[PDB]
Amino acid sequence: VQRLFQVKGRRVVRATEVPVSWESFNNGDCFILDLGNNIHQWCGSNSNRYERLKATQVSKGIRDNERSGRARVHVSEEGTEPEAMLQVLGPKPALPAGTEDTA
Repeated sequence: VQRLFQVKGRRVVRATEVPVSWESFNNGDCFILDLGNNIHQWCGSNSNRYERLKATQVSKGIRDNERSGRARVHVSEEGTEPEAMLQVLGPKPALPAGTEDTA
């Protein structure tokens, strides 16, 4: 499996599937790169607490509800991306700031 979710919001946080590419990322939200047996929860330096919380819920939700607990969740952030993420997405470009969330 190879899926990528954008976890964005303030008033209401939503997790939505986006193209599996670094071009979907930004430094203002959280992202979940689902690789099947491994799930990568990445949060931008400017992400908010609501997004980080929802990112944990979605990552653990995939792990427990979709994989029956047979997956490992890896938490990272800007600068600490694991090579497993880079092996799938390629080298990381400079990321845009991200769009302000709806308050």
